Amino acid sequence: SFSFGGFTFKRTSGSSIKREEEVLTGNLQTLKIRVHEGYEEFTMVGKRATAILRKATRRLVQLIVSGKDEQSIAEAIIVAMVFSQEDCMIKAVRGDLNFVNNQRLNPMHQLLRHFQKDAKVLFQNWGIEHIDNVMGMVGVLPDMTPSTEMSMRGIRVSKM
Amino acid sequence: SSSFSFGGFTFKRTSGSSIKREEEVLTGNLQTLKIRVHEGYEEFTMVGKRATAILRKATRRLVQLIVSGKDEQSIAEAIIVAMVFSQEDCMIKAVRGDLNFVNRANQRLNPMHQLLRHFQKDAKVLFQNWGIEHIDNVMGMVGVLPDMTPSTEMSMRGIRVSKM
Amino acid sequence: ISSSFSFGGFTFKRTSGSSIKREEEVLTGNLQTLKIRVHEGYEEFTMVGKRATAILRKATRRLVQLIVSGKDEQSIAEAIIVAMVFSQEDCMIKAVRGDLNFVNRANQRLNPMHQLLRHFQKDAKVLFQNWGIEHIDNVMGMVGVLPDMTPSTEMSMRGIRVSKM
Amino acid sequence: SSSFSFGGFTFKRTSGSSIKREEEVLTGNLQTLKIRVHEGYEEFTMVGKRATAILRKATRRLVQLIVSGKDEQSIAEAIIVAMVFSQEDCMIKAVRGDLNFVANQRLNPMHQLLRHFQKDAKVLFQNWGIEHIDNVMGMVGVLPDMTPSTEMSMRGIRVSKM
Amino acid sequence: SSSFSFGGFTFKRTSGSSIKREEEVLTGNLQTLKIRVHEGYEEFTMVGKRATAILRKATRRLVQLIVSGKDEQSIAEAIIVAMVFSQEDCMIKAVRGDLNFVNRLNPMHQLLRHFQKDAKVLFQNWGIEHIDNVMGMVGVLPDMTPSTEMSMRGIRVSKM
Ligand SMILES: CN1CN([C@@H]2O[C@H](COP(=O)(O)OP(=O)(O)OP(=O)(O)O)[C@@H](O)[C@H]2O)c2nc(N)[nH]c(=O)c21
Ligand SMILES: CN1CN([C@@H]2O[C@H](COP(=O)(O)OP(=O)(O)OP(=O)(O)O)[C@@H](O)[C@H]2O)c2nc(N)[nH]c(=O)c21
Ligand SMILES: CN1CN([C@@H]2O[C@H](COP(=O)(O)OP(=O)(O)OP(=O)(O)O)[C@@H](O)[C@H]2O)c2nc(N)[nH]c(=O)c21
Ligand SMILES: CN1CN([C@@H]2O[C@H](COP(=O)(O)OP(=O)(O)OP(=O)(O)O)[C@@H](O)[C@H]2O)c2nc(N)[nH]c(=O)c21
Ligand SMILES: CN1CN([C@@H]2O[C@H](COP(=O)(O)OP(=O)(O)OP(=O)(O)O)[C@@H](O)[C@H]2O)c2nc(N)[nH]c(=O)c21
Repeated sequence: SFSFGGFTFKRTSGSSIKREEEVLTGNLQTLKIRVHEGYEEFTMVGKRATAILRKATRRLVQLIVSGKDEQSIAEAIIVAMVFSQEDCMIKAVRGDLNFVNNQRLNPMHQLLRHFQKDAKVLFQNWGIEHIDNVMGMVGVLPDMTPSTEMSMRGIRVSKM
Repeated sequence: SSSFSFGGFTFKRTSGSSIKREEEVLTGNLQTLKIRVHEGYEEFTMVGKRATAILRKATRRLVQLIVSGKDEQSIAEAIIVAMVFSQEDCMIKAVRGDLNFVNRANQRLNPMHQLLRHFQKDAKVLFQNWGIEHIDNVMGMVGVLPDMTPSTEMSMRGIRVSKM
Repeated sequence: ISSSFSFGGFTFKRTSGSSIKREEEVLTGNLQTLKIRVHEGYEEFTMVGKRATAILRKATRRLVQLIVSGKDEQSIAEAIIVAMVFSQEDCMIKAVRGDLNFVNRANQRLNPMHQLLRHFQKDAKVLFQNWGIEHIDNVMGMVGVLPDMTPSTEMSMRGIRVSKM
Repeated sequence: SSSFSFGGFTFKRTSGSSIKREEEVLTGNLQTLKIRVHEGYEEFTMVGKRATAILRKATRRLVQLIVSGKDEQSIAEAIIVAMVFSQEDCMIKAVRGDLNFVANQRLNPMHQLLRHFQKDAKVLFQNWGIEHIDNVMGMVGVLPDMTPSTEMSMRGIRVSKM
Repeated sequence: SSSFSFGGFTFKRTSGSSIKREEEVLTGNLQTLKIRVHEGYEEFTMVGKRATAILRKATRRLVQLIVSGKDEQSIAEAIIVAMVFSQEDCMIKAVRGDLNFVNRLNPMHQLLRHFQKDAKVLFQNWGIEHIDNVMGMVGVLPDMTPSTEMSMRGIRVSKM
């Protein structure tokens, strides 16, 4: 149990080792981040959203989100994309990362605030996939619009 | 026929049948409820002390409800009970806050009665978010708005009040 | 061309339309992958069995309409089951409970479509109860039919009618 | 009865009621707006200087609108106000670019939306939805370019000939 | 933008208007096409050598088409052009394989040439509807057989 981007995570399944790694942003900035290695399954519980995150080494496997509005769902998705530590998320940063709280934030909270400010490049470069339509699951598009046919890769919105 | 009691009404099934399946659903406050979802078309009469009704229902869907009652408050009580009984998502999503009702003997009410008592205390969110529809003029019957005002032009989706 | 064939104990004869095929992976109600050849296009068929006959309109993974004429309600139900399976609809595939592992007399797996057919012939309750119900118009010579096979002049399983002729 | 002013029109509620729920929604440019979403069926008359209307509305949905006006501009102004007022998701997704309207006082989200669409209704009108209409005497349909039609109309929108 | 040639047909707009927005669409094969999407209700007459038509269209939607033609192939040619021109998602999803046509054609002419070569996937997947009996007009099936009971969604053939 822990906390990240306004969400309480609880690992329900799996495990990982934490490995320090330098990554490179889409503006060619160098970040030192603690990379988690292994398949994991989390419960995410926020104030206006909840999600099930299944996850591997630098890869989002599946996110199933419920929320009280459009914004809250968009928050969970962003948090989960940052949390996954995926390189296409890291490559989607535009400009330099200079966020402050006058103290300088850590690389993960740096990427989190950047995408919370503008999610558009993140969403529009993540990738679309054809969906199956299993029970109670709808797709969400890069413009936050729902779909029964296409979705952002590994991202589902629960209608349950 | 098979009879049961729910929400102060006797239901007797007059058409159709159903199977049950356990599903996890999420309230408007994002609380998990384990309910037995009934699957299939069914028709019921509902008989209470001050109102009666005919209900058609399908899998988590109120198809149609006609209520006959002594007064508007009894009619509302019947609509509430039918809407909860339908197991509809927009009913479940109309829940505000957590559900923690208990009985005299200190036993946690089951999920369906949890929803029932919640909406028996206050049905504003449920009624206002249920859906409104255009209706045809049919003699002997009227539409009803969320504030329980009769209407010959509009009605809460699938809900009618008998003038007989 | 596939305009004439046997399926589920019924002779199908195409009377309108045409189709193309595309091999597709569908997911059952127990998360089992089935490789089926999906027929794309509007088609109309007569179905002729020993105890029932029907007219079927179908499109891409959709039963458009079915009218069944039969000797008894059990035979009528058999025809409805076959037409629903044949339609390749997602709600039929999602109505599968458990894994499908049917075998013939010689010990081979049946193909996916016969896998689905034998499942629903064993028990069609989930299929019928989850298919969808609709309000019908009064049309003389025809009635609706409920999942429990009771005739109805008011409601019917979606797109399904029973002939009184 | 209940009244307020919005977009230069006096709204008077003639049927129905609503409750409010504060929500956050995303524009067609992913800008977050915090709005109070009104829930429930309501009918209003709208009275302006150059047009009047009857509006039916439900939760984030324009059910139907009939407008009577002195000319095409006045009729359009009423349609724009009714679409923004409805709080429809397709209206919010029609927003192009960021909203920063500003006495120098930054407008609330609803007036943010109103001012944007009073400037440029093209995206709003062209994306709203079109429908085939029945012939009803005393009434016509209206196309996005404000041309009257007896065959098609912007979804739920009619112009009175009275 | 109210008078032009497309697919061998002169289009003349008779009602409505549109705006354009450049967008990225995905083919049934996952090939990205950059197209200028026209937004708004418009009505056109289409005049070719061997067929004429009236077309109502909206944002990426064929509302209705009526075709008058000398024979089955000329009627089919007009239907194909109208369906491509409509910019519908189910036209784009009916594409099989990659598009690489050269005279390198723009996206819309890429789509057109592809469906002029093989309309089978497009016609079979377009959608079928029940129809009303209207004298002077018939339905048409994907195989181009006339029908007085069913038709490809929104498509009619004039008997005048
Ligand atoms: C990506 N993360 C992050 N994380 C946990 O998230 C919590 C808060 O993240 P943080 O504040 O950005 O970093 P920090 O406190 O320095 O810890 P860390 O360096 O391990 O990420 C930490 O307790 C960390 O262990 C994770 N925990 C598990 N189990 N799997 C993961 O993939 C991840
Ligand atoms: C939603 N329900 C509920 N219900 C019946 O309503 C009564 C009260 O519901 P309950 O408090 O959930 O009791 P329980 O026995 O746990 O419910 P169930 O039968 O669904 O398992 C019971 O007699 C139950 O059988 C129903 N009966 C029919 N025929 N169709 C239905 O959709 C439903
Ligand atoms: C779903 N089907 C099945 N089918 C035909 O039904 C017959 C028996 O079905 P099958 O043995 O389960 O399928 P099979 O022979 O493996 O292959 P296929 O479905 O690709 O034709 C075959 O001749 C097949 O062509 C069909 N024929 C037409 N015309 N339209 C259809 O939708 C379908
Ligand atoms: C969408 N609206 C807006 N609205 C009312 O229209 C007026 C102008 O809206 P506004 O500028 O957003 O003011 P505000 O007080 O923030 O709106 P609200 O009361 O929704 O929080 C206010 O009196 C507001 O109460 C409404 N009144 C009713 N009855 N039904 C509605 O759907 C709506
Ligand atoms: C889909 N189209 C296409 N089109 C016009 O059709 C003609 C041929 O289109 P084209 O060969 O794809 O070239 P192009 O200029 O790239 O088309 P566009 O306008 O989409 O950018 C052009 O003059 C174009 O403006 C249209 N004109 C109107 N009025 N409405 C429409 O929906 C469409």
